[PDB]
Amino acid sequence: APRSVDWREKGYVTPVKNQGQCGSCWAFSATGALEGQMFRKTGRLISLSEQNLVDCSGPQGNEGCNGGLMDYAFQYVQDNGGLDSEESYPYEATEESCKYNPKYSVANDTGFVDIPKQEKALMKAVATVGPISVAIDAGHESFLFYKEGIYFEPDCSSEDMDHGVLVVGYGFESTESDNNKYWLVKNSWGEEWGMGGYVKMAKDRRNHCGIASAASYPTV
Ligand SMILES: *[C@@](O)(C(=O)NCc1ccccc1)[C@H](C[C@@H]1CCCNC1=O)NC(=O)[C@H](CC1CCCCC1)NC(=O)c1cc2ccccc2o1
Repeated sequence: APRSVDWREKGYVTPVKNQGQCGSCWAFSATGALEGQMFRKTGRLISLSEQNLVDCSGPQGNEGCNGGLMDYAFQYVQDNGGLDSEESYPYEATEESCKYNPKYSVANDTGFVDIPKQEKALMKAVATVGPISVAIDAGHESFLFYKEGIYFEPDCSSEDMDHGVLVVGYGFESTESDNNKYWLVKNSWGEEWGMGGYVKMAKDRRNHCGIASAASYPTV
């Protein structure tokens, strides 16, 4: 597997969106990964509707703006057999009745794959499959002030994550070796947060913040 991977420069990731005041991080993570997979198959890069997920994934278990899984989002997409585009079903940052329109479905999936709970499997997945949906412990206020560099929270749980995000690749900082590796992760808090809306999470630090513990990607 290569030493550095970035899928943005290959056309798998869309611009960084802002999720506002609504607990839909799982939505954006799931979409992002599914956009990557749809690009891997068709070659087209279309922005997918998060509001479709927020409103219409009840039966699968998600709670709209009160949290939800990405596996449940993928299951909803498979059972509903489609997903509307962002432009057709825009994101309004509030739960509503389902307004799904099969005439505007631009993506499909056939199920999900859960990655084992070690970082090696995560790396292999990001290298071979593409952008991956993962979860991290971001409850601490230090994560709120991230700007640049590798992020390391000493009091980061490897087992209790509260935030869903999208790993788009990985690399190193070419300074003195060891504790120089990082996961490239796309947050959904806007472009003004961090590195244009991105973050560098600790990599090969024994599953820092559980980034490799709730990893999955949809099948297409
Ligand atoms: C996520 O971080 C988000 O969408 N926004 C951050 C945020 C939090 C609070 C206000 C504004 C913005 C959410 C955050 C939760 C939702 C809001 C309430 N408090 C939260 O912490 N994170 C999630 O939804 C996580 C995502 C990960 C968690 C670990 C691995 C799986 C996915 N999921 C849940 O919180 C969740 C999922 C389910 C499913 C069934 C029942 C309950 C439930 O809760």
